[PDB]
Amino acid sequence: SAPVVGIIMGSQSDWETMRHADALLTELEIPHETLIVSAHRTPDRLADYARTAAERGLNVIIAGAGGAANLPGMCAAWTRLPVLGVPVESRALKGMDSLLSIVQMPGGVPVGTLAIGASGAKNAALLAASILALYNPALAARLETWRALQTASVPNSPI
Amino acid sequence: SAPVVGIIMGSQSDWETMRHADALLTELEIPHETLIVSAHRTPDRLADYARTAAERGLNVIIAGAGGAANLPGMCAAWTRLPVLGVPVESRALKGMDSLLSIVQMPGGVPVGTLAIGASGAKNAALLAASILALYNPALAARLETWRALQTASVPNSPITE
Amino acid sequence: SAPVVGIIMGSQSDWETMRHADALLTELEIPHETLIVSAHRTPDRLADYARTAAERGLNVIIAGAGGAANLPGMCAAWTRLPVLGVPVESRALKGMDSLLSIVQMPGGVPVGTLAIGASGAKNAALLAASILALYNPALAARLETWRALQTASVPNSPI
Amino acid sequence: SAPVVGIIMGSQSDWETMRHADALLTELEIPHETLIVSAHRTPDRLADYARTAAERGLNVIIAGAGGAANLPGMCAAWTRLPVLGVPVESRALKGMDSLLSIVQMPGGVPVGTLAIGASGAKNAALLAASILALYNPALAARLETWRALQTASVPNSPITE
Amino acid sequence: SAPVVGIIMGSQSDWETMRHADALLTELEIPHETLIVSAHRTPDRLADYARTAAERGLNVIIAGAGGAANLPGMCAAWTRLPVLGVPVESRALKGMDSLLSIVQMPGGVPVGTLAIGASGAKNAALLAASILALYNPALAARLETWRALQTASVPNSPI
Amino acid sequence: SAPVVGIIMGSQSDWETMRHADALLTELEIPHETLIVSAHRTPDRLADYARTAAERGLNVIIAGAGGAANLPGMCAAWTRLPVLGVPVESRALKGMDSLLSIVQMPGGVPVGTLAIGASGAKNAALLAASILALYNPALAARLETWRALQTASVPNSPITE
Amino acid sequence: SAPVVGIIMGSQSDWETMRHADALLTELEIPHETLIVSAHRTPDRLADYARTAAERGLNVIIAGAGGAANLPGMCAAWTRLPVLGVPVESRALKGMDSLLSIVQMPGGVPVGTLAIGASGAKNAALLAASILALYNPALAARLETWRALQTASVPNSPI
Amino acid sequence: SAPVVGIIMGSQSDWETMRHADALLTELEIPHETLIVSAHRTPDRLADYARTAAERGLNVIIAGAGGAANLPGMCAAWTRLPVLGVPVESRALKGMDSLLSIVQMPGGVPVGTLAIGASGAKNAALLAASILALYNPALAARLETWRALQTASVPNSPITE
Repeated sequence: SAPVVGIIMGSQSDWETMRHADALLTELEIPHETLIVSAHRTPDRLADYARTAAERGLNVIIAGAGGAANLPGMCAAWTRLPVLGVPVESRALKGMDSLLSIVQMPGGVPVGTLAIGASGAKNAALLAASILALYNPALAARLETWRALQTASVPNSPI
Repeated sequence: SAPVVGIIMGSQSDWETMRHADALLTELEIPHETLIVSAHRTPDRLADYARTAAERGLNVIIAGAGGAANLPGMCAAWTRLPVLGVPVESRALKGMDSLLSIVQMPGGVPVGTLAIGASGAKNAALLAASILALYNPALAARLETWRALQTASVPNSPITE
Repeated sequence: SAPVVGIIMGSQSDWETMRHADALLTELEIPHETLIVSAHRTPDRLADYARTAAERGLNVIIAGAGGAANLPGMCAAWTRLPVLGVPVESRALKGMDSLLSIVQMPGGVPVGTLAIGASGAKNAALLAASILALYNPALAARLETWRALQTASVPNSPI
Repeated sequence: SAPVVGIIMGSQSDWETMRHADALLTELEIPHETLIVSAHRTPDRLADYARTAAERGLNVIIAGAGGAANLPGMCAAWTRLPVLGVPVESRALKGMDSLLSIVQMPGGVPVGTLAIGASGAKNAALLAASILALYNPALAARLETWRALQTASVPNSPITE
Repeated sequence: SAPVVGIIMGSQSDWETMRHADALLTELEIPHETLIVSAHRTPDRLADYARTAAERGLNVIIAGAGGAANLPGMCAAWTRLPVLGVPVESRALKGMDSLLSIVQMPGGVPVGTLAIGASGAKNAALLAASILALYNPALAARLETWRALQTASVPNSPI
Repeated sequence: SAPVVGIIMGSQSDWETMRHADALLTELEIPHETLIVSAHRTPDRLADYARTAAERGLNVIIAGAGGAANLPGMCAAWTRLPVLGVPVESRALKGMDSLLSIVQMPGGVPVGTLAIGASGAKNAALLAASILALYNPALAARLETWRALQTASVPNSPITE
Repeated sequence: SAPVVGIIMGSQSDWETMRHADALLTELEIPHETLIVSAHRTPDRLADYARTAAERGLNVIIAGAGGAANLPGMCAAWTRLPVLGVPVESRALKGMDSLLSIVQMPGGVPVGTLAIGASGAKNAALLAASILALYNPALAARLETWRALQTASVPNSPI
Repeated sequence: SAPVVGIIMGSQSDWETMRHADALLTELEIPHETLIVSAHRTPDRLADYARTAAERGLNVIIAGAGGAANLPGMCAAWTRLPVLGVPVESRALKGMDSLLSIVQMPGGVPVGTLAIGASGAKNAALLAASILALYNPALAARLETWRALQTASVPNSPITE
């Protein structure tokens, strides 16, 4: 029941994208928390969140933000837990700024980066699941079923 | 000492970059294997490697690739394990083609992508360690000590010559 | 009657683009098959499709996909037949990711790449036709007529 | 030994890149011609070369070009034969201008485009071979052997020094 | 009455952009012709047009095209007259492909390139006018008036 | 001689670029401090540095950073003082990743960004000086003289060899 | 009552973006002027504006423009005052041209650059405020309140 | 021998690129002047240079600039003469910043832009010549001969070593 994955985002405007990560974790029945934590507007909230994540039982953190998307990187700076980053599509640069601001982390503090947008949000959740599956047999089976259904469901020809 | 992490790359030319992932895993005492698997030249080798990764005991796969960097993505298509991708810098486009070809995976098949080049390789190994640390207390302690040391080793001022 | 060209695409979402390749081949009366084969979601389906293409009588394969568009490249990895790639326009990066993921193939395994989007889908079909025309006199004549009509139909002044 | 493939480039500076296409065609025993045709400096030469390519027996044209890489596209405008384009790396933009100027052909006039640089030149020749192999059993066998050898020659592990 | 400026474009789809060049030349009363000439679809039409431009009395050629926009460059290849290029905004790459395909002309054959889109079409016409003004006193005066009105008309504060 | 400007950078490797900011401030007789603060390796050091900047007497902060250049932005999140950011050129992407990661701050937390590299560092210092000049007549005069000299020092023609 | 900040923009079309800078300064009660000054269409107006800015009592200039956005740079060329630049989002290149045309100022003449678009306009105003706050205690307090409210107002979870 | 073309650049560092424009004008016997005018460091010098260009007899202005390449555009704002812009390659962004900062002029103030670097400088001079050739028969003949020679000088095949 206690969250094992924390989904954080820079603002309400990132929800349209991050809701896909939330839906996926719920689909696979992975207990999680979904919050808004801004590295730029609420820096101390982020420091505390990231600093205490492990103690609180979190195993993986999924962070999404757009523009100068420093959220994933700063979260990883305070936690030893794996941090996965989702580049949110920005209005002008279509997430290219978001992507580079997240993936180009200097050696020493990693952030596993996913694709720009909804696909990336969904994949961060799936990646977090594949991580949890390493030590949770039941979930591992559900993840296998999920991947198997994805594969079997692809049509043979277009409509 | 059975490998729990698998480092794969498309060619010998990728080693200059991927060696940083290898070095870090060894530093943290993480048993691993290092191989060359070409998505384009040895597709069936990749298929077999990826399909059996889990049954062979691997927990995380770190794949490096340049240009139409397909290795990480194709590996993830066959394994349920988490796959981390390292974009190898390319001659003309400086790794931008490698980066986009790896990170832009469609929803459903993830690849945790790291920075272009050496930094990315080192971080892929660090990310892999943080994943394994979740269920390995001894490793978790070693990683904690490693992160703590990194922070304490940062100088307070530059050597202004 | 047996297909000599195979048109494959990563998903239904690529159809809006790949239908242009289908229409062109039909226009020139080139027998072909149009299927959905995902390198990421249905890897074994792709391996089998590409591996057996030649045996089945296919002469050219046209593959379209977007984002990390590895479909054309992986298809070429398993077949000796010429593979033509169509970069599908992606939501965020407008097909720049699709283009680079397809054209930047390392030496040893080629993929003839066409333009991003519908133009590219149409041109892949035309290129496949120009290839088949080398050993099919009847088709060669129809292709000549097609190119001649294209040229003669261009207006002299804008409306 | 009449040429069945024509390799053309805009200038001598392109040879460093296009020589890889030449080498591969020769390796596979594919009769071909190699010439310099400037779309911008010798437009009429290009017009004549492209118009008569088919009647001269050519089956495939491989054109290399840099910067406002117009050669492949203009050649295709005049010939019904399949034209393959090789983006030659440029000084400032590293071939991105060459790539976009070649691959972005409007619907109706195709140019099968390969990777920027040497890899693209080699692949243009390989693609040309796969095209000719469709109606040349002997060549098809040589290409099959070449691909098979490439796959078998990939090492299983890197020389970790 | 005889045209001194020729406006050519790759296709009807470029008209929405090139009409701005036409309107400007008409505004300044510069006799001109507006045609569709495709370097890819009507290469011989282009060769003849460019080759005979000077003989026909043309002083400047304004060429617009999108994508692999080779039109301006190829026109300049056949004429000694100044050729001005207008990069038409493409669907996917927003004219970045059009711009690079036009401006990056190798030394030896120039093309004066203007901005992507309508602004570029308008400026090609203005540039062509500034060229003609060097030997046409009446036009030079009208161009001076045009530039003076542009400058004087800019509001002092936004509405 | 208490510092009124603080120059911070993520690592020693940034010094080659940031030294230009230091040199200019000294040239204009602007008391300042120069330190290394890593946003990613020493997050708490940055938090403390930024929070107390104003109470310590600092008026302007100049932060340099490369790659996922987070330093300028994170510093601004904690201080009410104006923060100027210098994008440090990166190996692969030539500072484009540094630039976008710094300039694209969301509304609400500003970072006055300068050009990539040495020019940006020099200009960050010049911008800082123009800010301080607003309430320091002596400095305003020195800056005026500096700008005037720059303009008067431009040659009228190139040394055409 | 006399303006201490001058907001200038290349044209009326930049107002949709620059109005955000105007609103912010008004919110913090910072006396300012909002004008249209084009570096390309009204160069002498710009020279005079920038040249006399300091004499007129202005402390900071916020300049916004799109495309070949040389406005901030040229304004800084004539004034010793700090100039902040706002890259306006352009139609084709989404402000990438605007951004590079402003931020890449050679050493010797600075322009503090903000993000592309509305965010950048808002931040230029906030940056200008943080500058004025250094010598205006009352404003400094209002700026502290503004930043504090921004931070406290961020929701804890998405709706 | 009064100048009819004016070549201006922002600094001595631009000369390496702009010298190609100078050389070509001289080759074609086109009287011209070559000066350094900084848009950012000597704004009033530029204002005066541009305003009086026409009255001084100049017919075409060729301006080179790098980075926030403002020179060509600002010059055009003050002169009714046609202005040609040469993007000078920049260190980090390889002239892309120079290119966009010059070519993207808003409707109403044109700048005929050439390629990034040396090729652009040479072509700016060639374009200037083609403009002057419209009302100078002698020059028109020299340009015709120059173009004809260029075409005739292109080799038919590469030196395949």
